[PDB]
Amino acid sequence: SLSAHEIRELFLSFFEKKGHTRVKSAPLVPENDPTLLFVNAGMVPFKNVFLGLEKRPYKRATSCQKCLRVSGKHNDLEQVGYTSRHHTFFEMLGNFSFGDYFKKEAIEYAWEFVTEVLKLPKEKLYVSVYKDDEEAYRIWNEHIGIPSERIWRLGEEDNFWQMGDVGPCGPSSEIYVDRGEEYEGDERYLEIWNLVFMQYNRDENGVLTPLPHPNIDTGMGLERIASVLQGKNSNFEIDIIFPLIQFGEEVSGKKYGEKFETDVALRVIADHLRAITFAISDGVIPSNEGRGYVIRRILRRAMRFGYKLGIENPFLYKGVDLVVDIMKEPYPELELSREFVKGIVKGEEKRFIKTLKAGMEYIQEVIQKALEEGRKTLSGKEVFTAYDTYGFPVDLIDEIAREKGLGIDLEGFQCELEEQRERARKHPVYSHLKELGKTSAFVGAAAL
Repeated sequence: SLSAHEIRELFLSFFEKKGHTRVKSAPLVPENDPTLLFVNAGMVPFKNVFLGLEKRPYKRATSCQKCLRVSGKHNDLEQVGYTSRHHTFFEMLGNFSFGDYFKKEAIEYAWEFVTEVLKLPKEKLYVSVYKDDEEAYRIWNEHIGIPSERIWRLGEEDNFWQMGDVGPCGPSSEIYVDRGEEYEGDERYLEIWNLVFMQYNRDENGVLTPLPHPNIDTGMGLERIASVLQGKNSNFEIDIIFPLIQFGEEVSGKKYGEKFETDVALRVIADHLRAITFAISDGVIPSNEGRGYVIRRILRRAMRFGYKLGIENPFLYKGVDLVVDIMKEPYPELELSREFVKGIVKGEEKRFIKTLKAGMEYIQEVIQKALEEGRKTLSGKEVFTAYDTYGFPVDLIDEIAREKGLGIDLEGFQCELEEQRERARKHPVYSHLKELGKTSAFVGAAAL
């Protein structure tokens, strides 16, 4: 029923066929973009080209991009593990137009690949349009032949894309597949492709102007679409990620499908193995600031859940070899960094397990001391201690405390943060005062 690897090739080849130029995936860390620590979408590297600043030999491009949404206005690390759709790392299959073909062509190639390449039924397919997108609806309903009953006219928060506050923007059309009456909602009508029509110029004023040369930018998550073709009810059960779940089962001696909590840890470990492998492979080294901290919190999270499963010895390092052997066909460079990634990961692990263990005992203790004493949160001191003494990331402490119904004293943490500061300066990272509380969720205690 089509393997992940197959779908990726079919997409790329299909578009080269449509004159698009296969563009190698940019690395996860933007070369000269101290702005974004991680490429989140296929378009990111083409940004300046859609802007018209940068030049490209071609007007049509297609690619499968290495993506990371553990960050910013596109940061799902928080949900990772709890749902069957969220990930840190993922692949975006996309086709782009640089002032060349637009709406119709965008819609035709999309409709042909879904119906004639992926082989999905034209009857279980739905498309959404910008409510006042007369052009889009018309082409969907008249040119393609989509029965009006299968087309939804939605608002701005649903089909109006924007690059930023001021910026090229425009309508978007999403193709959804109806997976059956045994499902419902955004799970039954699973969106698998979002086509973006950059038609307007949003002045600073918020005033929109047509673009002289409109552009096309599409995005289809690979795992999600593979899950549809392979008849799965989760992205973690697809050919390219299920073995990672199994990885967890074997090392834990626990099984997948028995209890939520366990499935949560298993999914966390699997999603984070891919994230850390592709991240370190692309140059990111664990540390306490920026990218290094993003990955460090990731590896930190996997370790903690792995221990939650009862795993007492380093293990994430063994998963690395699995990730590489699985994604080596589309990402051969991984075999060259396989042994380097494995070492960095084992170093972190061997370099972090014991502290996480003692930290977990400490944290649990105070939690239990809290709910026994009627407390409904962890003190600023209790947070700082596990943050500064056991090295726990601010978010990791919150998640742990969260499982018990307890939260953490946000203001008291901040107060404690200043104290240490005024303390350290009496008795690189660069924070603002009263923003120490915010920064800290992004750096290590040693950093502040």
